[PDB]
Amino acid sequence: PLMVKVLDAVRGSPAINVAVHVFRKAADDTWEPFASGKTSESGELHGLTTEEEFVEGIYKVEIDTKSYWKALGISPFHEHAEVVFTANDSGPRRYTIAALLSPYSYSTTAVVTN
Amino acid sequence: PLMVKVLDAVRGSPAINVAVHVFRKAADDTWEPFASGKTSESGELHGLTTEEEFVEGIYKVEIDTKSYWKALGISPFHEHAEVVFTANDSGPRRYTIAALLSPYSYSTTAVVTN
Amino acid sequence: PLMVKVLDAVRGSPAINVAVHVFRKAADDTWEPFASGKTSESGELHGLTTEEEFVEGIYKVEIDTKSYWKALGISPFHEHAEVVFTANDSGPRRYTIAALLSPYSYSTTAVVTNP
Amino acid sequence: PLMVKVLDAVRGSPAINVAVHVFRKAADDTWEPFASGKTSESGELHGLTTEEEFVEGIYKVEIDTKSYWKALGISPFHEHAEVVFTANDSGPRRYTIAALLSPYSYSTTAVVTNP
Ligand SMILES: Nc1ccc(/C=C/c2cc(Br)c(N)c(Br)c2)cc1
Ligand SMILES: Nc1ccc(/C=C/c2cc(Br)c(N)c(Br)c2)cc1
Repeated sequence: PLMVKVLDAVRGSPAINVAVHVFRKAADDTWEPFASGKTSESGELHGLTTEEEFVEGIYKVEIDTKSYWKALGISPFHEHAEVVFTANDSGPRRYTIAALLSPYSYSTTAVVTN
Repeated sequence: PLMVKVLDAVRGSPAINVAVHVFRKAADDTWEPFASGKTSESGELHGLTTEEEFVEGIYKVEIDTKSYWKALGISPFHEHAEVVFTANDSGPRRYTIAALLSPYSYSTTAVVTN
Repeated sequence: PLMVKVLDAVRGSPAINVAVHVFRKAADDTWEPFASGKTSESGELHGLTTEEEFVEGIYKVEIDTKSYWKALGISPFHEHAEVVFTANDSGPRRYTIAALLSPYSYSTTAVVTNP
Repeated sequence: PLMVKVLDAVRGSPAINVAVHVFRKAADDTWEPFASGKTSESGELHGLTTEEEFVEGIYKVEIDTKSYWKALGISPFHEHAEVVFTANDSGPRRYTIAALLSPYSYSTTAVVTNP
């Protein structure tokens, strides 16, 4: 129900071995851990959740962009990239959060399909 | 060896049924037709060329963004989106040209892999 | 020393009246409110801070994109766009945080200059 | 009435000294040269045209991104970034064409205002 795809705009490649942490907003307004992983060789992270666990709510996808750039010997601007959104059942059922990274910039989009 | 992927930043979806025309630069500096198609339900166009035909050279991928927006009843800025690049054999072998469309803006990136 | 510029990729215009909240990470790892404002008719927000006040730290620039799209009567994907960065850690710099908004997407960039 | 602004997403800076060529589609469907220039230290190029000269038409703004990256001693993917649009077809407007550059990617947006 939830996939993350990360691309590198400097090298023209998937962004491999990027740490990604997903959080769900709790009733007290704290962010609690939900799912995490490292992007694959294809820059993707699948297997984060199941339909059962992925209930409506506010989620945060934190992509560790600073460590990614540092590992490539490149000095970056951001601490991380943050994508915060509401999962809504009246919308399509599969969510892809994509991000396109540069050292001083990033783009993100959502592809929400049925 | 060549794929095109198009996404819609307004609807959060693949951009479906978008016309895409590929041209190769000729020795006289004219653009000659090379391959074309319409994006699928997943916003992708595969099958454009084969490894045999996709030789080094300068290529232009023209995405008919104006017709796409007009069909959705939305007034857009650009006539089309143009992506012009050199295919180089000393680089990885598969090229994905991706574009992310808005009415007054677009993003494009290349994912070049082995 | 800190400016925010926001554009609307749907309308081809500045994004006007966008609320922006800036936080600074405190000693105790919480996010302290630092400054806030709204973009002008030119999509710009200046006057957030001074070079005295804008010390080294980890800053969070929260751009209230959902409130923007909903005030336009549109239902967008993101809650906000957050831009988090270390500032002034090699001395004072001037920062422009720019963002380009669509209902299901945004991009952000930084322009950092040394006065 | 026509301005071009270019930023560098690698350095977090204006993209300076970027060559830009503007064309206008002629009666015979060819691309006639219209104006050209280079971005300044602020990544901006003004003074391309006048409101008299900038008549209705289909215009092509070619940003020479490959020459930029190669002058920096970097090998980029694209030959250039081309921005093609109809202008002034409901009367005169002011156009800003902005671009944000990386070696394998770019984004472009337009800001259109009615003076
Ligand atoms: N499988 C597959 C391959 C490539 C993509 C490209 C996504 C994409 C994301 C962002 Br954000 C921008 N700005 C751009 Br241009 C493109 C998606 C799925
Ligand atoms: N004066 C001034 C300063 C900064 C800007 C930024 C424009 C801008 C263009 C793109 Br294309 C993207 N993707 C992003 Br983000 C931002 C414009 C005018």
